[PDB]
Amino acid sequence: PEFWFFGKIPRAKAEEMLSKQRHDGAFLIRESESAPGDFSLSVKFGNDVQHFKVLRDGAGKYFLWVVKFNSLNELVDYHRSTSVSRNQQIFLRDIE
Repeated sequence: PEFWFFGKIPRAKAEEMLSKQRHDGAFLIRESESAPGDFSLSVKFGNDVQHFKVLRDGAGKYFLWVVKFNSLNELVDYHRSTSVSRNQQIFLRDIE
């Protein structure tokens, strides 16, 4: 299976989890409580955890910024080698 899907973990719990990771870019996808039925991406960066809304379009694609994907899986894999962040280079990598 994919090791990055954490189901309905609350935002705060995701932060507590990720804050213990060793590498920037360690991440999870979670089922948002504030946008029920939508997804959120949480990522370690330094002493912070950053959160991204997984946006959706009229065809049901998934995206963070402007490039769009047919699945969460494809969005995640894209962002292993293209930054999630517009402020810092952050590449997704699986939790350890």
